[PDB]
Formats: sequence, structure tokens, C-alpha cells
Amino acid sequence: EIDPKDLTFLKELGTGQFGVVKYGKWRGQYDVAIKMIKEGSMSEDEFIEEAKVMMNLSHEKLVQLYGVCTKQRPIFIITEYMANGCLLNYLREARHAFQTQQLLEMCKDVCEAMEYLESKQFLHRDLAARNCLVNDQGVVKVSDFGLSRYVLDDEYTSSVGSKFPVRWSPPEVLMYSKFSSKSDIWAFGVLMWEIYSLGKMPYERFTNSETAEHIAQGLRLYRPHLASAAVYTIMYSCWHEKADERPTFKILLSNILDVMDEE
Ligand SMILES: Cc1c(NC(=O)c2ccc(N3CCCCC3)cc2)cccc1-c1cn(C)c(=O)c(Nc2ccc(C(=O)N3CCN(C)CC3)cc2)n1
Repeated sequence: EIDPKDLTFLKELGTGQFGVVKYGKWRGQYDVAIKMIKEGSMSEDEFIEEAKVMMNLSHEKLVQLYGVCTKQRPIFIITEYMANGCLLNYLREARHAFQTQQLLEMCKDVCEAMEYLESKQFLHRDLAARNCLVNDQGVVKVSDFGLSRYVLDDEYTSSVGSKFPVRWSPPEVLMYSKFSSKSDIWAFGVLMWEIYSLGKMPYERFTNSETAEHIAQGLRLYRPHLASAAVYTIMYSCWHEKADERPTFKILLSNILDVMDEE
């Protein structure tokens, strides 16, 4: 529990699923981002109880939760500050003119965070470039892991909703609501595709409906130009029709390191 007296709001960073997000200072020294939770957007009591578990989740490649302000409405979620914002927008800026080695490093950053979460049996459920952030040193970190469970918007949580992550979901999620470590694995493969295609929308010429049909037929995303045979094999391995044939994040990390050494 952070005392709100220790927080200074400085600028607005934008709006997400839970409302306004601000940049500020913690104890007059530390850069922070602060979610101001819009009343009605979150299952607040449930979040508050889980907050402890999530505060114990500490990894260099996870956006660090610093604390909460819950003795007030609206409640605050105080986190690490990531100066360069959203990985998706970051990818779409042509000026960065990324080398492929830099692209693979983004993949490795995320894979490292996901391996940690996997070892803690903790699912993200909404892994995508939009939900990764970039700090001042170009380091990519995974944001809002596990927070999907507290969203009240039916357009987001329902498979047929307009905001559901259809293009990042394996067939068994869309057809059966079968969520597992292997559904996070699938989404990671799609994230790799996002990175290597420099922020293109997956299945960019299809609707959400057509995408579901496509992956049910055993068909998959094409190799991004910038991805080698080896890089494509890795992301593709994440998209095996049988969930238990998909790799673990530990195996993926090993494969990424291999490619780094080889290419
Ligand atoms: C994270 C974030 C959001 N989005 C959400 O809050 C949200 C997203 C999904 C969601 N769902 C439900 C739960 C499961 C996942 C899906 C719920 C909430 C909105 C606005 C800012 C930040 C933000 C945060 N943090 C922790 C930051 O550090 C940060 N930093 C920024 C830094 C710079 C910019 C910026 O303005 N630019 C423009 C100039 N460029 C040079 C740099 C980037 C923006 C954000 N922004």
C-alpha cells in the first residue's frame, strides 16, 4: 500500500482499458506510471486481493508493480515507468531502422519474462506487442500480465467481442475456451511475427472471423521477409495444432539463443 502523499502527478500518458494513465514521481525521486482506475471498468476487490501475488512477481523483463492506492476511489496502480512507451508504436516508427539482431533481442526480452511467468504457473492471456513496453535503454518488458481477469467490458472478455485478442489466440481458445501455458506460447509466436514484420496486424487482409476459420483449417501466418528460415521455424513451432506439441518458453529461449549464435 503506497501512501498517495508520496505521489506527484506530472503528465498524462494516455488512456487504456482501465482509463487514464499518468506519469509522475514517487517520493520525489522515482519515475512512475500511474493507472487511475476508472470506476466501473475493473473488478476492484478481486484485483486488490491478487495484487499481493502480482507484487511478488519480480523479473527484469516484467514491468514492475511498485504498489497500489486502495484506501480511496479511484484506486491507483503504480508501476515502473517505460520512457519509450508501447512496443507496437515503437515497431511502426520507420526511423528506428532496426537491424534483425535488435528484433531478435526484443523477442528474447519477452521470452525471458514469459519463461519466468511460466515457471510461476502464471498466465498472461493477452500477450501482444501492444501489451509490451519499451524503456529508455530500448529494453522490452511485458506489461499488464494477469490483469485481463479483472476487465468488466464484455467486448473484451467474450470470444465474439470486438476487443477480444482473436488474432493472437490458438484454435482451442476460440472454439473451446481452453486456456493454458500453450495459449500464451501461441500468442508469443504471433508477437514474434509482429516484431519481424515491424508492427503489421496479423492476418492483415482477413477479418477476425476469417482468421478463426483460417487457423482451424491448419493454415498459418506467412514468413515475414526479415525472418530467416530458423526464426520462422521458432515462431511456427508455437502454432502446432496440438497444444502439447508446442514448445515451452524455456525451449524457445534456447532456440532464440541458438539463432543469435548462428546468424
Ligand atoms: C500501459 C499504458 C496504457 N494501457 C493500459 O493501461 C492498459 C492496456 C491494456 C489493458 N488490457 C486489460 C488488462 C490485460 C491487458 C489488456 C488494460 C490497461 C495506456 C496509456 C499508457 C500506458 C503506459 C504504461 N506505462 C507503465 C508506461 O510506462 C507508459 N509509458 C509511456 C511513455 C511514453 C509515451 C509517449 O507518449 N510516447 C510518445 C513519444 N515517444 C518518443 C515515446 C512514446 C507513452 C507511454 N505508458
